Amino acid sequence: IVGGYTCEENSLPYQVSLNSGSHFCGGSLISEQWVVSAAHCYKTRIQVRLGEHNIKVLEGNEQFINAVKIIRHPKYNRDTLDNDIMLIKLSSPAVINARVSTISLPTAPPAAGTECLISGWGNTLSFGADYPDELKCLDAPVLTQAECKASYPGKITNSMFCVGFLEGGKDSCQRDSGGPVVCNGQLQGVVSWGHGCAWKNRPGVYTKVYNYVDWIKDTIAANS
Ligand SMILES: [Ca+2]
Repeated sequence: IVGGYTCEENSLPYQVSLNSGSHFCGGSLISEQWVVSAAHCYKTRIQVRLGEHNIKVLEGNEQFINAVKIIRHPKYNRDTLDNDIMLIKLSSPAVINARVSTISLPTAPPAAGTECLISGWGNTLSFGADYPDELKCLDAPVLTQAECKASYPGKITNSMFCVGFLEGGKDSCQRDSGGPVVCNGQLQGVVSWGHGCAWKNRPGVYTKVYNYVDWIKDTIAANS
């Protein structure tokens, strides 16, 4: 997250860290045993870390659980990042408490102008790299599809939407990938991609979770 602020400890119970030796992507807990993330965050072996704030220090509220099954969307396109969404089943159900809980699925697509909360342990700089130990937060509005397409001519598909500021300065970034975009208490998006980070006229592009509600429900029911 570039230009954001440090979130209050455990204030985003649904935020998870995907770890493969080190943190590499974010995710969202939507059920005791299921996490939503980005398909480009796929890896053969993944440990899901819940209840985290400072990813380098043991705080006492963490829950480390290995993934038993990783399901990328059938139509995921590695080249265009179309349908960039993935489901992760935990080997065991997470213990739900005050610092670890789930986020709801959207009941309608994101509306332009809506303020959302994006979070992660991703890069905090537009140039160079500075990965934070503590979870970062950013409040940003959903942009119109018009503005989104204008920023990325011929690269925006039906599964994508933009959130951020055209003036730049505030945006998600590398390793925030797979993380949540929550608006009005619902998971509206998944951090997917963008050109640079917080650059002018290059807002973040996110996967529209609403388009996959049925797929998520069916896939989970068939693998639980
Ligand atoms: Ca920790």
